[PDB]
Amino acid sequence: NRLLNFLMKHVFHPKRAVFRHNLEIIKTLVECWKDCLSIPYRLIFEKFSGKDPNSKDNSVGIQLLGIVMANDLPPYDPQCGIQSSEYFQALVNNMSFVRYKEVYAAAAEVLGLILRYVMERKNILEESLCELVAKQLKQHQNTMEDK
Repeated sequence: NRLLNFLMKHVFHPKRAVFRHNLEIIKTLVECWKDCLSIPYRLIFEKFSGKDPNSKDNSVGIQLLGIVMANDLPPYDPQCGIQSSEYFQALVNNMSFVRYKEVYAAAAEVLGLILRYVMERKNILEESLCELVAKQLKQHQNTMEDK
């Protein structure tokens, strides 16, 4: 657990190849561990909860959530981190950060992954975030048809 939380803290490293290397190490770690779960939240929230959308600074958290979702494990927030209705609101609000193509399309895809898992795992919260992303999209059909 201490290794996983430290290594998931130290990720960024401004060059691209070392970033892809570190993401491969973290992905392979949670791929092979699976049993001492200790999947750490609230630092991912600290990663993608940024304002001022002239900054490619929320890529790390959405990519880490896509890492943890592409395997398995649910992103259950209101058990040890913070309340879910603000967490998902932070995610769907970063979906509107339409300046850099690395953040909003990625957030849209990982939102699709979230919805696809939470539909089949039948717990009744999928209608709220489905309505929230639909609210973002209905905001988006009038103003910018491309995006």
